[PDB]
Amino acid sequence: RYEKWEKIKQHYQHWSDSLSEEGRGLLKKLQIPIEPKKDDIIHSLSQEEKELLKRIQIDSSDFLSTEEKEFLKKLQIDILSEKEKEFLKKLKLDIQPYDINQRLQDTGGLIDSPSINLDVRKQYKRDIQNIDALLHQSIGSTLYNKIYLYENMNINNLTATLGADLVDSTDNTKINRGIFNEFKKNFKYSISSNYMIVDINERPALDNERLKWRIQLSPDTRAGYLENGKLILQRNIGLEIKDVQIIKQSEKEYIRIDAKVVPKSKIDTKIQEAQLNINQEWNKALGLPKYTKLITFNVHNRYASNIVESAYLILNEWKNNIQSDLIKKVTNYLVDGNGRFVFTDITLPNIAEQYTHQDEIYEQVHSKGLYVPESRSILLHGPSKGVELRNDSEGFIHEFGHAVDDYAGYLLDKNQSDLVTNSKKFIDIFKEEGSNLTSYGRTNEAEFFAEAFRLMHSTDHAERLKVQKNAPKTFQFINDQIKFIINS
Ligand SMILES: [Zn+2]
Repeated sequence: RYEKWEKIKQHYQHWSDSLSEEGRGLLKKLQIPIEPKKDDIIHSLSQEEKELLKRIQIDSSDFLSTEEKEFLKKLQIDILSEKEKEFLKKLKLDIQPYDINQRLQDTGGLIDSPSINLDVRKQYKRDIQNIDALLHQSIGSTLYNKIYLYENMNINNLTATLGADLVDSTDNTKINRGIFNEFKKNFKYSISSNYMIVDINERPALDNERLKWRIQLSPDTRAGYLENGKLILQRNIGLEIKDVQIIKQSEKEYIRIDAKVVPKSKIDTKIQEAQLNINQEWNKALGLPKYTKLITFNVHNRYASNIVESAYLILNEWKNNIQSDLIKKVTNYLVDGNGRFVFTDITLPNIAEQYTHQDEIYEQVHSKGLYVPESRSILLHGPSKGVELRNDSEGFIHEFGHAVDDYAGYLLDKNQSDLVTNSKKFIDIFKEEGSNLTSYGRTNEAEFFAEAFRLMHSTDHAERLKVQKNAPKTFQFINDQIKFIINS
């Protein structure tokens, strides 16, 4: 336990001793993000703004992250709501901690992405570059194969959908074995785009970490010793999943993920190869040009290979549950406008198909999926879970729902290009039936249309018919639009 710790510490002793006080300080900033002083913020608001705060329906919002909704309610006592909505969007940017590792993960390493304030984006960049320069020493071709490094990870870091049910509610010290097989089904490779911080000695799991990574470095892998038995690894490395098993540790159940370090490029190629292949296959199915670029894989993080394989099922479910003609027509419209199906594990404000059309950061959105009319693209973010969605496949259909809206209004006026949900016919339909479907459907016309579209294509046919009953005017309006599109 302490031998191999001592052997690593020595190997890195010259390196450690050589650390500037400024560099030693940087590695601390990295491990411990600089949270916002709760006081430092409230002393920025105006007297008018203070009012709107202490009395807004906070703990139950649309965009309010759990870490955000808590940190925020932590301030309402230092003293929905639609004009508090545009207020919140702005306030959400001024309270994010300064968390380098998070910045790398959100952006997939594309730190230049215009998704935060320029001067803060530059700070991150200065720090990330400094750390790269700090981490110059390989593990060396002697230690790499005689030691194991360990990481404990929360399952929700990799897929929030499948992590909600990875533990039996039956028995919470055992793992549901079905969800295991499809977690491990297509888990072949991984990508760290930030700095992995790993233990020299396997550490006992804490509250919600049921994944116990056991990792084997390569001779070239660059790393640095951190006090108390840890290593910090250079970012941008690839991991080949070598064995995913269920092990037992002190009469609870865990997942052993065995991984080897390999060049990020080896995986990037694999992803590139896959992205080619899936366009090949779906260009044929849609009768689009052999070489058309419709599907994009934007993949940079730890459940890499699954994002890829997931996209195949999502696209299969799309073809199974939606008339062939509706699909072919609408996709041809998206490609007519250089559109994209984008499957990704970086957050959505860091997807170019979104950020180049929304300059203001306070109006950039992250969530399970998105449609961007200005770039005619569907963005689907693998790792998270949308509220009220069974699987990632359903969320897609919701977004295609948005593109169906798009084509329908283009076809009303090729000149006055607009959304059908902005035609007064559907606007009126919404004020009646707008509250009869999903709770989220009540948000606005467009979303109501999308959710209705979604439900109207469930594999659960009870749900399909519940739309005809509770919102028959919405139902007919949609199927109309469909019939409309199929006729060129
Ligand atoms: Zn939507």
